[PDB]
Amino acid sequence: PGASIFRCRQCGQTISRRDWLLPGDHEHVVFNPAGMIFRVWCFSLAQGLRLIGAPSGEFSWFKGYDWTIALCGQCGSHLGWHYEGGSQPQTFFGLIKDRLAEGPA
Ligand SMILES: O=C1CC[C@]2(CC(c3ccccc3Cl)=NO2)C(=O)N1
Ligand code: NA
Ligand SMILES: [Zn+2]
Repeated sequence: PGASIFRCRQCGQTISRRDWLLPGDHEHVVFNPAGMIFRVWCFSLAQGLRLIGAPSGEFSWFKGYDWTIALCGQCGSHLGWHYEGGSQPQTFFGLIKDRLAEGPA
């Protein structure tokens, strides 16, 4: 379509694909302890990120998963989190939908 690739909204960095969305919903609405609301889309796969630090289970929105902050590898924009250490699946990405731009391949 014109809606197959997700890029960083701020710089255009290639991040993910609609094909790589992971449900039983791809969309999750969550709050951090600073009360910031995020509309998170779960992806099986993403690229062009920089994962910062080591995983933490603190305040994890997803039972059994530890998170690392995922920046845009290009521009440093906070795009979401990489989740690991869980089961079925072991890992995935939670990306902030409004920080991405959807478009053609
Ligand atoms: O799964 C998640 C990932 C991101 C996180 C954890 C978090 C945080 C962690 C330690 C100290 C202060 C904060 Cl503000 N903020 O957003 C969250 O709430 N849940
Ligand atoms: Na690249
Ligand atoms: Zn960017």
